[PDB]
Amino acid sequence: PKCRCGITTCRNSRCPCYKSYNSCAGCHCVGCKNPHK
Amino acid sequence: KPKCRCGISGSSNTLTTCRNSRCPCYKSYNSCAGCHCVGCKNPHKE
DNA sequence: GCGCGCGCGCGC
DNA sequence: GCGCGCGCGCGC
Ligand SMILES: [Zn+2]
Ligand SMILES: [Zn+2]
Ligand SMILES: [Zn+2]
Ligand SMILES: [Zn+2]
Ligand SMILES: [Zn+2]
Ligand SMILES: [Zn+2]
Ligand SMILES: [Zn+2]
Ligand SMILES: [Zn+2]
Repeated sequence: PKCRCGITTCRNSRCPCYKSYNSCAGCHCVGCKNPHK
Repeated sequence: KPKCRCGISGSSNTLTTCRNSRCPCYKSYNSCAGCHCVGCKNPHKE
Protein backbone atom coordinates (compact mmCIF):
# COMPACT_ATOMS: atom_id res chain seq x y z
CA PRO A 1 0.00 0.00 0.00
CA LYS A 2 1.00 3.73 -0.30
CA CYS A 3 -1.03 6.64 1.21
CA ARG A 4 -1.28 10.36 0.46
CA CYS A 5 -2.44 11.88 3.78
CA GLY A 6 -1.41 15.46 4.52
CA ILE A 7 -1.64 17.69 1.44
CA THR A 8 -3.47 12.43 13.67
CA THR A 9 -2.16 12.43 10.06
CA CYS A 10 -1.64 8.74 9.28
CA ARG A 11 -2.69 8.17 12.88
CA ASN A 12 -6.30 7.25 12.12
CA SER A 13 -8.69 4.92 10.28
CA ARG A 14 -8.91 7.22 7.27
CA CYS A 15 -5.29 6.25 6.54
CA PRO A 16 -4.86 2.77 4.95
CA CYS A 17 -1.46 1.85 6.36
CA TYR A 18 -2.58 2.82 9.87
CA LYS A 19 -5.80 0.85 9.47
CA SER A 20 -4.01 -2.16 7.99
CA TYR A 21 -1.52 -1.82 10.85
CA ASN A 22 1.38 -1.06 8.51
CA SER A 23 3.94 1.76 8.42
CA CYS A 24 4.24 4.48 5.78
CA ALA A 25 7.29 2.95 4.16
CA GLY A 26 7.33 4.39 0.64
CA CYS A 27 4.18 6.48 1.18
CA HIS A 28 3.68 10.02 -0.15
CA CYS A 29 2.08 11.44 2.98
CA VAL A 30 3.21 14.75 4.51
CA GLY A 31 3.63 15.40 8.22
CA CYS A 32 3.19 11.69 8.82
CA LYS A 33 2.53 10.79 12.44
CA ASN A 34 2.12 7.09 11.84
CA PRO A 35 3.70 5.50 14.96
CA HIS A 36 4.14 2.18 13.12
CA LYS A 37 7.78 1.13 12.87
CA LYS B 1 -16.90 24.40 -26.60
CA PRO B 2 -14.36 22.91 -24.15
CA LYS B 3 -11.49 20.58 -25.13
CA CYS B 4 -10.76 17.80 -22.67
CA ARG B 5 -7.60 15.75 -22.36
CA CYS B 6 -9.39 13.01 -20.42
CA GLY B 7 -7.73 9.57 -20.40
CA ILE B 8 -4.25 10.45 -21.72
CA SER B 9 -2.21 8.84 -18.95
CA GLY B 10 -2.42 5.07 -18.66
CA SER B 11 -3.48 4.72 -15.04
CA SER B 12 -7.17 5.69 -15.12
CA ASN B 13 -10.52 3.87 -14.91
CA THR B 14 -11.31 3.57 -18.61
CA LEU B 15 -15.07 3.07 -18.22
CA THR B 16 -15.81 6.53 -16.70
CA THR B 17 -13.69 8.44 -19.22
CA CYS B 18 -15.59 11.56 -20.39
CA ARG B 19 -18.57 10.25 -18.53
CA ASN B 20 -18.36 12.15 -15.22
CA SER B 21 -18.24 15.63 -13.70
CA ARG B 22 -14.47 16.03 -14.08
CA CYS B 23 -15.01 16.16 -17.86
CA PRO B 24 -15.91 19.71 -18.94
CA CYS B 25 -17.67 18.33 -22.00
CA TYR B 26 -19.77 15.82 -20.08
CA LYS B 27 -20.57 18.34 -17.34
CA SER B 28 -21.39 21.09 -19.85
CA TYR B 29 -23.54 18.59 -21.77
CA ASN B 30 -21.17 18.76 -24.69
CA SER B 31 -19.89 16.22 -27.14
CA CYS B 32 -16.16 15.51 -27.33
CA ALA B 33 -15.90 16.61 -30.99
CA GLY B 34 -12.49 18.29 -31.35
CA CYS B 35 -11.29 16.93 -27.99
CA HIS B 36 -8.06 14.97 -27.44
CA CYS B 37 -9.45 12.38 -25.06
CA VAL B 38 -8.37 8.76 -25.25
CA GLY B 39 -11.09 6.11 -24.83
CA CYS B 40 -13.97 8.59 -24.79
CA LYS B 41 -17.16 7.25 -23.21
CA ASN B 42 -19.15 10.47 -23.65
CA PRO B 43 -22.81 9.63 -24.35
CA HIS B 44 -23.70 13.10 -25.76
CA LYS B 45 -23.75 13.90 -29.44
CA GLU B 46 -23.82 17.60 -30.44
C1' DG C 1 5.28 13.15 -18.16
C1' DC C 2 5.05 15.20 -13.95
C1' DG C 3 3.08 17.50 -10.11
C1' DC C 4 -0.36 20.42 -8.62
C1' DG C 5 -4.96 20.99 -6.75
C1' DC C 6 -9.93 20.37 -7.28
C1' DG C 7 -13.82 18.02 -5.92
C1' DC C 8 -16.09 13.34 -5.39
C1' DG C 9 -17.47 10.07 -2.03
C1' DC C 10 -17.23 7.02 1.70
C1' DG C 11 -16.95 6.05 6.51
C1' DC C 12 -17.77 7.81 10.73
C1' DG D 1 -23.62 16.82 7.34
C1' DC D 2 -18.46 16.79 7.35
C1' DG D 3 -13.64 15.83 6.42
C1' DC D 4 -10.02 14.39 4.08
C1' DG D 5 -7.69 10.53 1.09
C1' DC D 6 -7.56 9.73 -3.53
C1' DG D 7 -8.62 9.79 -8.90
C1' DC D 8 -7.51 12.25 -12.54
C1' DG D 9 -7.79 16.64 -15.70
C1' DC D 10 -4.72 20.31 -16.57
C1' DG D 11 -0.87 23.72 -16.79
C1' DC D 12 3.46 23.46 -17.83
ZN1 LIG E 1 -1.48 7.87 5.67
ZN1 LIG F 1 1.04 5.63 4.62
ZN1 LIG G 1 2.07 8.51 6.76
ZN1 LIG H 1 -13.53 14.53 -21.32
ZN1 LIG I 1 -14.29 16.30 -24.42
ZN1 LIG J 1 -14.16 12.58 -24.47
ZN1 LIG K 1 -19.03 -0.79 -2.11
ZN1 LIG L 1 -20.07 -4.21 -0.74
